[PDB]
Amino acid sequence: FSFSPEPTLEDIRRLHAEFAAERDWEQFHQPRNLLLALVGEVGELAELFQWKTDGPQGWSPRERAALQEELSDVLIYLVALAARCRVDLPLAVLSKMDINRRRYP
Amino acid sequence: FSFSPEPTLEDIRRLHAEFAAERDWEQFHQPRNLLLALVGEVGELAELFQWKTDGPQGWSPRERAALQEELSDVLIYLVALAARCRVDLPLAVLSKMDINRRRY
Amino acid sequence: GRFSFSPEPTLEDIRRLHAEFAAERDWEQFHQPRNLLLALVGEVGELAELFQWKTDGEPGPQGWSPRERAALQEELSDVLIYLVALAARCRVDLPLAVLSKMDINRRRYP
Amino acid sequence: FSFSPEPTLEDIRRLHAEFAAERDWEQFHQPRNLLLALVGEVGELAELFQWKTGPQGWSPRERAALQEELSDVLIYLVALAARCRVDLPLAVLSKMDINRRRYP
Ligand SMILES: CC(C)[C@]12O[C@H]1[C@@H]1O[C@]13[C@]1(O[C@H]1C[C@H]1C4=C(CC[C@@]13C)C(=O)OC4)[C@@H]2O
Ligand SMILES: CC(C)[C@]12O[C@H]1[C@@H]1O[C@]13[C@]1(O[C@H]1C[C@H]1C4=C(CC[C@@]13C)C(=O)OC4)[C@@H]2O
Ligand SMILES: CC(C)[C@]12O[C@H]1[C@@H]1O[C@]13[C@]1(O[C@H]1C[C@H]1C4=C(CC[C@@]13C)C(=O)OC4)[C@@H]2O
Ligand SMILES: CC(C)[C@]12O[C@H]1[C@@H]1O[C@]13[C@]1(O[C@H]1C[C@H]1C4=C(CC[C@@]13C)C(=O)OC4)[C@@H]2O
Ligand SMILES: [Mg+2]
Ligand SMILES: [Mg+2]
Ligand SMILES: [Mg+2]
Ligand SMILES: [Mg+2]
Repeated sequence: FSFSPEPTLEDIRRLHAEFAAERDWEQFHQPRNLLLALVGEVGELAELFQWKTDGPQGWSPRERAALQEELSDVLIYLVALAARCRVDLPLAVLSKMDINRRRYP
Repeated sequence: FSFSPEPTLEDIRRLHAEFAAERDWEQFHQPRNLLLALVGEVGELAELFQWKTDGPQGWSPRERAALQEELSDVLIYLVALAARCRVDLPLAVLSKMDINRRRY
Repeated sequence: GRFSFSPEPTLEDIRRLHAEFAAERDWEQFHQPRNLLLALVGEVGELAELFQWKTDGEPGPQGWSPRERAALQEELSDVLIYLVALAARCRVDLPLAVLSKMDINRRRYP
Repeated sequence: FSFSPEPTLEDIRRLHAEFAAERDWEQFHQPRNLLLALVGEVGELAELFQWKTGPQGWSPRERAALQEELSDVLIYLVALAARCRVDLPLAVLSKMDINRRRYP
């Protein structure tokens, strides 16, 4: 299994910044607003799993549709938040992976 | 302001699965474990912000170090979760954005 | 006078009420700890959705719209119900655990 | 299994309000501050469970952590309800009525 090669994280940051700036929403995207929107989307992701004990690759296409959306909503707000904080998220993830290799040899 | 072009979401998925297999951690990466690890990291992000009543850009280097690392972990667990579910996260994001444009 | 909670239901009352609600529907079989935990997370997220675009500033939640206030009451209530259920399902005596946490907090912040 | 009869929710609110007043902390207890701190405590609870594909069979130290994090979540939920002037025990009764109509 693997992801498609695109959109990348930068693609996602650009599409969302453009989406938001065309609608004059950037004035609502203070960090703590985006962090709570993230929390709320993580909450909608959790509602999909809450009555489903470990035993999603076998869910129906329809309930995998709801899962794709909620995973996407989390990612979009996470990218918005990181960008609002001037954090280069793909490089931060390489720095974190490097730390993890050294901590767990 | 922008992000660097690499690693990609698929880059991240790969690095972390190899990292996890090499340590026989796959066995702990059932969907709901990864969902709850994601929740734990979002909480660590909230603890950074909880008493910042009403600017990350001009935060101290230690706080910016904490922010970068927690945002990274959220993204890693999110990618790993989506892979464990066999969801193509980049295309799903693109579908969602269309939904978002149709809704607004 | 100054603001107060009502005296009932207590935490034990809520545990009983919720257990009866589940028993009436045959739902206890779905109330494994990790199920209730993720249910709590979903409700915490619905609470966050009420506040996400609302910057802090008096008057605050007390000056919200009637339906916004109703949604706040229902969301705070939902978090509490699943917390009680989770604690009960883990065999945690929540009222006494609170007393014990308040002593921990007094030592940490003398 | 049952809960002890005390402290009630009103007891918890008073104890925490006096604890906060004594330390001059009520100035930091804006609603979104308390909400984010609640989110943080929920994350710590998530962490006790994340790698656990039963709580009663957990070690005494893990059960101690579980008691403490459940209690933290409850104190911040209480603090937030009060800061919002929500009579939390009565709201619960209304909520149970709502649930009975949603699920006849
Ligand atoms: C005032 C109230 C009726 C209100 O809820 C708020 C917010 O102002 C928004 C809202 O319109 C909705 C759509 C929101 C949206 C944002 C940014 C902010 C929102 C614009 C985002 O990130 O995605 C969705 C509505 O007017
Ligand atoms: C199968 C799927 C569409 C499903 O979602 C699940 C769960 O099985 C439930 C569900 O009916 C809904 C409502 C749920 C409910 C419970 C416990 C379990 C639920 C019964 C609870 O705690 O409050 C609400 C539906 O069948
Ligand atoms: C058994 C207990 C002491 C235990 O907590 C568990 C889990 O087994 C882990 C743990 O070792 C820690 C590190 C964990 C790690 C994971 C995946 C699973 C963990 C391996 C991950 O992706 O992030 C880091 C520890 O032994
Ligand atoms: C400035 C920073 C290092 C700072 O973190 C903030 C907050 O001001 C607090 C803090 O001191 C810690 C303890 C905090 C506390 C509160 C209320 C607010 C806190 C007082 C609460 O509810 O429980 C714990 C520190 O100065
Ligand atoms: Mg959503
Ligand atoms: Mg972390
Ligand atoms: Mg609800
Ligand atoms: Mg804690």
